[PDB]
Amino acid sequence: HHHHHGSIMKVLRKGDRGDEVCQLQTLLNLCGYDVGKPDGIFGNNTFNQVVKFQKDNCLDSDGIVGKNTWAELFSKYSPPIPYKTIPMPTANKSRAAATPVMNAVENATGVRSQLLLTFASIESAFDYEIKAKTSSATGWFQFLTGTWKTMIENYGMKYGVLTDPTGALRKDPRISALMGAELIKENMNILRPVLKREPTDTDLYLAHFFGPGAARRFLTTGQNELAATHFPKEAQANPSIFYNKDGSPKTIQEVYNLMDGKVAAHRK
Ligand code: NI
Repeated sequence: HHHHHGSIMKVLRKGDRGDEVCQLQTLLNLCGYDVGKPDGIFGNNTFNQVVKFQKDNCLDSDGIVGKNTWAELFSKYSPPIPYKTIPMPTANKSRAAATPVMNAVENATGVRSQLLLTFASIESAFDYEIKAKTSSATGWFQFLTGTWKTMIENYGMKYGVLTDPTGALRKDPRISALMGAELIKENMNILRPVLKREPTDTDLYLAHFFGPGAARRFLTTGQNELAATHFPKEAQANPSIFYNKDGSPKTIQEVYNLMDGKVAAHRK
């Protein structure tokens, strides 16, 4: 039930802090129990609302947030933007069918649909069911089971999805696009601080490809420098792009230009 999911949630107490306390406060506000802007720190405002919420619902009202209190929240909260408000595309593997969807997602998350379109194209050529033969990567944005799970717990409620144990919703274009835009948001947010420029699609693809941390260093690590040197895990993971046909390491600029070209093939 919702009890099993609340069962694996972290048991929270006044004094804790982190993504969990953040998910908690969101749910409390989304339940009608105002705690304020979620900050990730379980203080007094949060404690008093938890207690009341527990009393209003006949739960052990001691301020401790366990299985039962979590399940109740997952049960009462009202999703600000249910993913069903995003329309399904009329067809699969179609860029034109995906357009209206990405427009709705842009209105919902703020991320430009041209960008969402480019990514869904490079990742799955618009097949929202495609499942990589070399990994978990599934759907339009080819989400791995790990990253998907993380994305659900941290943004899911916002769209009416608390858990996807199977990771099966990665095949649904609506939720994948929403989650995809949230991922892009985190990344463009990490990159812009260190960049006298608005992150480009290529910049964001690098973050999508090598991780936000990896890309951050890369996007600012000497043009004519040997990439494989600074990015060993990345270089060993994609030798085809980090090394020339003869085995020698390419320069940073060469890796970038190579990537920017892969992206270019999927724009407009
Ligand atoms: Ni409990």
